[PDB]
Amino acid sequence: HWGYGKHNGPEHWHKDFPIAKGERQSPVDIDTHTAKYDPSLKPLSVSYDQATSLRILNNGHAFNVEFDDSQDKAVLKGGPLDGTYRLIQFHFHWGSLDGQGSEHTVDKKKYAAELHLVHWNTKYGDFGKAVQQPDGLAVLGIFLKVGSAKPGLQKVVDVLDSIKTKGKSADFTNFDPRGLLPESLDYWTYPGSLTTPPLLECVTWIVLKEPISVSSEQVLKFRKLNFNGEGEPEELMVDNWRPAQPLKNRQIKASFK
Ligand SMILES: NS(=O)(=O)/N=C1\NCc2ccccc2N1
Ligand SMILES: [Zn+2]
Repeated sequence: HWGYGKHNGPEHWHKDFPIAKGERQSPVDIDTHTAKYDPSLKPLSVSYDQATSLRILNNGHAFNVEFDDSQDKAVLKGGPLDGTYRLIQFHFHWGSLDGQGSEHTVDKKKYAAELHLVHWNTKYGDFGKAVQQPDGLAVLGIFLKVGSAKPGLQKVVDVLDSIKTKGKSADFTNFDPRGLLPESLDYWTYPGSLTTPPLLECVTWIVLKEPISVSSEQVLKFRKLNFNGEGEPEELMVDNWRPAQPLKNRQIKASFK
């Protein structure tokens, strides 16, 4: 099955998922000089005050923090979006070394990690129906650089020891995702895809310009997770990122001058 190794990684995915070579694949390099300010773009509305986290899961590719998405509890609106998108989960991609790990790049620069907050368009009723639609999903992407610790990340870091291997999960209620955001909501946006199989072309990407800083100790704990299941040979969960894909017939828009 698919993964991030030499024998099952991003260069192999197209054999099972031919859309891997499609017209709106993600991630992409964000060329900051070619991206154009769009004054028609609205401010992003990130409404996470009533978010209800459920659980954290090691799925063998990353770890996901899952949320209750049965009502409009944590939603994303505005910006390039029409209507309302409900938060279903977040996860990260990260590297084996601080100089790599992000999926999007900015003028070819790679960050140490990238946070993805995944949301689905409520007009389609459920996530499964949303991923059959060209405007089904909105993913808020946030870069991580290594510097001072991010206090709102520490609760995530301190539970990772309990989900070391694939298939393990733990209760993760009462987590506030507002603690993962930077100060500014300035962003770039473009139409793209899921960055993991099945690579579906359903996503409005919203990538924040301002990174968050996390400490070396925080990102080191990410790197102690395992891709494998319990009792199997240990393979550290590192370098779980897809590289930038061809931009093709797309334009990246900026919310800021
Ligand atoms: N890295 S990503 O673009 O959020 N990719 C994702 N997100 C959410 C998801 C749910 C189910 C199956 C695959 C994926 N892939
Ligand atoms: Zn992701």
